[PDB]
Amino acid sequence: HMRPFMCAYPGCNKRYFKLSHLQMHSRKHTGEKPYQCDFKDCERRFSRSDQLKRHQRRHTGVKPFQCKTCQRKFSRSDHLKTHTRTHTGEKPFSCRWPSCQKKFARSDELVRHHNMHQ
DNA sequence: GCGTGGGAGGGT
DNA sequence: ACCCTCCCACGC
Ligand SMILES: [Zn+2]
Ligand SMILES: [Zn+2]
Ligand SMILES: [Zn+2]
Ligand SMILES: [Zn+2]
Repeated sequence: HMRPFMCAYPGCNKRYFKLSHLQMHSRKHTGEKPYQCDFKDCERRFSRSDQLKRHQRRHTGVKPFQCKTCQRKFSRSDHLKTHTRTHTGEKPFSCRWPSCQKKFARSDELVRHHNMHQ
């Protein structure tokens, strides 16, 4: 088996291919958030090292993902993904309320719009 | 509308 | 430990 380091916590069946990966994962089961941001006057702490690294981009200003259309840079790949739909004009999320015919590019836009109807 | 955070869960 | 993708939230 390629992932032999198995979590033994109640309710969890996660498994990893390095012991250190299992060790970092298991700390969430006791509520640990050992990855604290060391920027001045920032009390943010995270259970995962990649969560802290993503967070600190708001301090450093590093944006490693660039739009091939307008050359704007973004700190997160998923935010670049939804951004590119502003150029394609794709609106995959349609409101189904009668005589509305509204369409939206992001899923949470439809959620907020659905709550407007009620 | 859409930038851009947090939380989460899958993979490696 | 890093990476990608999704929902959810808040702000203007
Ligand atoms: Zn576990
Ligand atoms: Zn911080
Ligand atoms: Zn763009
Ligand atoms: Zn509608």
